[PDB]
Amino acid sequence: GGKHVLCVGAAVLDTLFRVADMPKGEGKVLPYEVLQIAEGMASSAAYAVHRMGGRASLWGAVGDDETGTRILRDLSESGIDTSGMTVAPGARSALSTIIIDNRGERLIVPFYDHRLHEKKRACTPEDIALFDAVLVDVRWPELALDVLTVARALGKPAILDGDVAPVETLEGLAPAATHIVFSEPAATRLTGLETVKDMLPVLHARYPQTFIAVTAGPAGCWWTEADDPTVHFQTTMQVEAVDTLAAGDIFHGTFALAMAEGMQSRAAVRLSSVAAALKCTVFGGRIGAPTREETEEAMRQWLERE
Amino acid sequence: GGKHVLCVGAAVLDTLFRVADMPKGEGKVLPYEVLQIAEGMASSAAYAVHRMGGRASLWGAVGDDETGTRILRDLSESGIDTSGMTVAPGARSALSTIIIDNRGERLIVPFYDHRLHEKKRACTPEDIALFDAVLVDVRWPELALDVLTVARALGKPAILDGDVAPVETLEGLAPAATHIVFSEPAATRLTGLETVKDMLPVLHARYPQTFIAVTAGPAGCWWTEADDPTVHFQTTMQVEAVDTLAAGDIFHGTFALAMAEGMQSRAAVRLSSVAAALKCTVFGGRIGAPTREETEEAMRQWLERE
Ligand SMILES: [Cl-]
Repeated sequence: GGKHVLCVGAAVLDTLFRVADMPKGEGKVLPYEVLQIAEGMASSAAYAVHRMGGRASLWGAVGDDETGTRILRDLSESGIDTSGMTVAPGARSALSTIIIDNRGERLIVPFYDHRLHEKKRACTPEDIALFDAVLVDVRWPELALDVLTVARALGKPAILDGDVAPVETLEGLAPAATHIVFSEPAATRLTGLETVKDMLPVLHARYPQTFIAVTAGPAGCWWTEADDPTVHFQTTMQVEAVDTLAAGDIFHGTFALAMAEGMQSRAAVRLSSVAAALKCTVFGGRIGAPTREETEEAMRQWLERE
Repeated sequence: GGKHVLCVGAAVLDTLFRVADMPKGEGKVLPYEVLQIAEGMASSAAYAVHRMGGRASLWGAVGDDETGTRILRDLSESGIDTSGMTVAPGARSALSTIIIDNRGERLIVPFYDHRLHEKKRACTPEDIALFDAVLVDVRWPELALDVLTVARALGKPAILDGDVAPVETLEGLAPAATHIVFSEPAATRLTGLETVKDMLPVLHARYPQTFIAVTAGPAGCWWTEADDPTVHFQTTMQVEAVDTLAAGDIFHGTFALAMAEGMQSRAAVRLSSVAAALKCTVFGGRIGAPTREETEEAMRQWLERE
């Protein structure tokens, strides 16, 4: 069972090369560990939904190529329903190299073909009525807009992962959502302010009927509820940040599932925070996404810390 | 038709990311062109044999994985007989990221699983008698040793691509070959001398019954014939070096084919040099390997330069 969450957006073949020292120019660096993993904001959020006890579907695009075949196979073997994914004929599938040093710092070299997302993908109310919530990233904005709109019309949580994108893109999607979780950099760009707590008053005023959260990694999460300007704050669990790649995605997927489950806001922010924290302690992007059980137990112990 | 050359060694899925500026630390660099190409020293040499009008077979290892499937498919679609390639069960196939800036300089992040080459691959005189020459790289030394030995026993050119490797490896393979083409760095390591022309006297004395060449890229090629210490030199064609990746491989494959064809040494060094030069003017590793016709015409014009 479990609630069913539709995730919409990125599906990318990452190759993660774990090195001691970050390269600083031409030459050669020998990796000591290499992982190829299909991930991306929506895909990792979908994986988190699955890991956290929900059912996950993903709408996203690959090309009709070998990288695409591999993305589809990995994602469905990882517990995600890929049956509604788009194969964009003549597009090349997204892939990235990420070089992760022994500080957990990253160098990313991403390949992205815009042709992936140039064709209209169908989004009917009958399609969406099958889901309990929807979560969309900034990667496929014209589909994301439609999914948010239809979901909200149907009375469903319509959640925007408001990560870095052109301001235009963020401003286009934000008005369609019932819930937005911005990353600190996205919120910074949108508000032009520096400190996260100062961004919530402005973001609430702009979208006063919307749930708005801004995540700040180890610094916690600030949010405002629909129709109320009170700013709430929730600290996160402190862990050793081995690999923060996909942390926000694990957060978003957990949060989207918590909404589909009807969870109170602070409970949902806590669960998402702990899940993200757990994932940060394991090298490999989304691969550290914890089970629901692991998150619940961690959270229990954390809530009793001294 | 065409002579048939066996190439033995590396088979690697390269992803080549073409960037303006070489990254210098963590962050992100956006590529403007991305090419995925199966190559590696032996594989590219094999491709050059094909492009230059010969028939090429490759013995090399991949894992039973998706990267392996892709390597095999690319190489056979590129005109190479892959029917004798080894699928090493439980090994992971080799892949690399190469970031190539607008100076044509490179940063390489190679993944290699030694398990690829831990099992014995058969090498019978009946297998080898089907080839007109053999060319081996330093990547699979125990197979390379056998292929060189059997080929030479059969009266065939037995050519060593003497590129960078442990000195032990180079010293183990060199005595089995009828012809060795060392890269400047390999010859430097083996002799401990600095200037290429000074390396030929020592390398001839060590292997006096062997054809020995040392390539120096745009600086040309020095060599000694079997049984004679006279050092010969051949300048190369000056080109704009857009991408020198695989240049030496194109050289070796052409040279191996020239030997299978019974070509005189200077003619063979010239043809290999021009072929390598041509390949350097095109971005993308081995993808610039010229046709036999393109090389012959270029060489004709170059030999009439003023
Ligand atoms: Cl692949």
